[PDB]
Amino acid sequence: GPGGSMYQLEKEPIVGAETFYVDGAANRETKLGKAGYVTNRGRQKVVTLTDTTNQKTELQAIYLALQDSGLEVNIVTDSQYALGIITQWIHNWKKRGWKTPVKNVDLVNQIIEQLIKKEKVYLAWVPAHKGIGGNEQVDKLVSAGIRKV
Ligand SMILES: O=C(Sc1nnc(/C=C/c2ccccc2)o1)c1ccc([N+](=O)[O-])s1
Ligand SMILES: [Mn+2]
Ligand SMILES: [Mn+2]
Ligand SMILES: [Zn+2]
Ligand SMILES: [Zn+2]
Ligand SMILES: [Zn+2]
Repeated sequence: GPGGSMYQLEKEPIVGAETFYVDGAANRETKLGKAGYVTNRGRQKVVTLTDTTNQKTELQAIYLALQDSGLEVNIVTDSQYALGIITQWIHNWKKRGWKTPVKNVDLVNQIIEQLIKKEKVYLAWVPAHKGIGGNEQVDKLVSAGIRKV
């Protein structure tokens, strides 16, 4: 939010703003993964990761979307975990009686650091699904060589 402040996440998509369909995939046997995005302005990025989990790769993809976007961004994720953990970090901003998540604290903090630098962010969850659209596109990119699609 404007100034280095809480500001809640947006209730609906930011009209006009670029949309990042994010995704991560990891294989538990090897802890290898990929995180990345595709956008409706034709951008795309995929990064490979090691020592990672499916939850970490989903957060990493959101981090990449925030690093690579302007002041207003729509992010569509299929990780309800990623949505929930970020959302309550914001909803419970500061406040004693809030207590820190035990896992992925480092990388959620990095996401919070990015989020604070934005004007407006909309984060939405969709179920993973089949088709030709954005979530399916990025799903294929990060799943290649990580898990059977
Ligand atoms: O990454 C995954 S499996 C993975 N990794 N973290 C999670 C889930 C976190 C979570 C939290 C609450 C409810 C459900 C899930 O699930 C994808 C499967 C299909 C994908 N796809 O079409 O993109 S992504
Ligand atoms: Mn996913
Ligand atoms: Mn996927
Ligand atoms: Zn390693
Ligand atoms: Zn603006
Ligand atoms: Zn940092």
